[PDB]
Amino acid sequence: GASKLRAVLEKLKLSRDDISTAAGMVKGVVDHLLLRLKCDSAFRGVGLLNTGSYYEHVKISAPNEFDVMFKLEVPRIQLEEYSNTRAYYFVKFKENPLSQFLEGEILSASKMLSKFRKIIKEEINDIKDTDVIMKRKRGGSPAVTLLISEKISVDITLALESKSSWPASTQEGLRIQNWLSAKVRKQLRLKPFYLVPKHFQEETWRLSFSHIEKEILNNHGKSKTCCENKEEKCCRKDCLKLMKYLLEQLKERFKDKKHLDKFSSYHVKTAFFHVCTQNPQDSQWDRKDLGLCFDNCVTYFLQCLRTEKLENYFIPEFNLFSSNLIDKRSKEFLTKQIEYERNNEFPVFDEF
Ligand SMILES: Cn1cc(-c2cccc(CNC(=O)c3cc(Br)ccc3O)c2)cn1
Ligand SMILES: [Zn+2]
Repeated sequence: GASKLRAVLEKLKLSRDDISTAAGMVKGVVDHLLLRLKCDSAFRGVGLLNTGSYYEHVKISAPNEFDVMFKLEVPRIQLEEYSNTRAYYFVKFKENPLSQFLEGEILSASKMLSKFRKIIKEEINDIKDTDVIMKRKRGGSPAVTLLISEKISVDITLALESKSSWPASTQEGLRIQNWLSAKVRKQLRLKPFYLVPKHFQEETWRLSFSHIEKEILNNHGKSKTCCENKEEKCCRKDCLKLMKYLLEQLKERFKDKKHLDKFSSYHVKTAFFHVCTQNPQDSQWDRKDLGLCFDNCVTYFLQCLRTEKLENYFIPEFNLFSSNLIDKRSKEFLTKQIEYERNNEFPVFDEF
């Protein structure tokens, strides 16, 4: 019962891997921004999260949409959790580079994005290469969106980097011990964490774990040799892709109505990792069973909607589906749309 899903996955692979000029234009724009931000007072230590990560695609069906993160190290941060939210923080700290954005003791996000935008917006017109336009949008995080020629779109996010221990709200998160092992959990928690602005009180930051995500997905098996042959070839990644593509196509289909705007691939990745924890054996992700495995994910995700519970994978107490974050009517609307796709072997896939 995998025939149609395979074809979808094959189609999606061929537009990933198709020779494109997009990545090359993105790199020239980002490198110019970085060299101009580096010789500025507040952004001296700015750098790319990964080198060779100019081509990060949040939208797995939109290959001209890139999402790039610019990191910045903040030594000796003092975090203060906002209003018991477990996940949103004030940043405090004595003539650090970021002192020009203080508000008493508290790091201002909107001020830092103000100058970040203005610095970039200044270097954008200084670009003599190609057609680069930026655009003020109310999202605000993804902060600065650039458009390169017509099709290519780049979202640039600014993150603070901390090489200290992860904040306490994550202590019981990342419950990978029965799947990736307790020792990998240690190694991962020894990596730095990142803060991005919220998009409430205005100057809060939340944690970003996109780098931990990338790391799990590139080494995702209980078996160390998972996906290194076709001997133990598994379908975890393919299931994540179909979850992502399912929500994207639904968001696209119902973009006129307003009900799916609060959902993102972040809700889908989060539910997916919970199912990995629930099903830690590679045998439970055999590629022969692509159709069943996908169904597990779809089923679990729909359970989350109906109960209004989807705990953050890194922060156990933070409920992404709390009605204060996404109300009952929206979750009930997504629920019924997916139940319909599923009960009809997903017609949103045979259409592009
Ligand atoms: C798009 N969007 C995200 C948040 C958000 C809010 C509050 C706290 C967090 C913590 N991050 C994660 O759970 C996370 C999980 C995975 Br899988 C990969 C990366 C991640 O950053 C995120 C809000 N909108
Ligand atoms: Zn695998």
